[PDB]
Amino acid sequence: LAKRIIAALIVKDGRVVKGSNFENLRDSGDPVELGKFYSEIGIDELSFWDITASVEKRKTMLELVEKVAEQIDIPFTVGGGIHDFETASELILRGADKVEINTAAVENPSLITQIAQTFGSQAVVVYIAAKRVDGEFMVFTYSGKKNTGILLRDWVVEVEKRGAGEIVLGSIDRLGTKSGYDTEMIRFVRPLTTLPIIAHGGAGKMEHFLEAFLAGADAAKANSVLHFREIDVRELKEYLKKHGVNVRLEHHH
Repeated sequence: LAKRIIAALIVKDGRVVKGSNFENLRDSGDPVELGKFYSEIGIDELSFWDITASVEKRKTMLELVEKVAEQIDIPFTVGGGIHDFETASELILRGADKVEINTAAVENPSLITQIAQTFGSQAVVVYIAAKRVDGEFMVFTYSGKKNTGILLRDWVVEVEKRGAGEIVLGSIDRLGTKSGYDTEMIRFVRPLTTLPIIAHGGAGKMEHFLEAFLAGADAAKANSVLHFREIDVRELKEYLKKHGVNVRLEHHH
């Protein structure tokens, strides 16, 4: 239960969408070189979310995990339109440690069980995008476009029951705002599940990570605050360790 800092990269056609400000890199838009650099400066895990056009997407995501696996040694997750078991299977076999699923899991919760029955619960990360509606936390699918009418409280319990290994708790209310993590939502979800909770949405400064870990998150997912170097990963882990947060600062056949 060392808290984990996870760098999330949005990719498309093998490119980091909107790149990064790491001028030391030969290609600041290369997801492989950027992920490698993050792994060398103390990021605990990587997460790739692909938005490639559907006709090149399958081959594009497979090339990605193959190139990432050969270069990095820390765990990484791949996600973005993973709709069924066979797609998840080929991605894990080709190099990914874990797959991240949202819409397809909501529409068919047995998909969680199906992947976990071959690859283990530890390979199945369920992203839950939630938002306050009429005083209740609701589950949203299709990139935030559809209110499922399903309560966050009910979906969290079902997700663990179906055999998921971890939950990314994404607050639509906070996505892109730099205003902080939705600690009220994290605190709401924490007593409902024994699974690791990965906070996503709202990161803006180092103090937001402290607040998220106080609220009960086991990991924090960060995107542009890292790529645009508004927060430094090394400074962040120094800060969290300084204030009591257990973070890490240091082959089968």
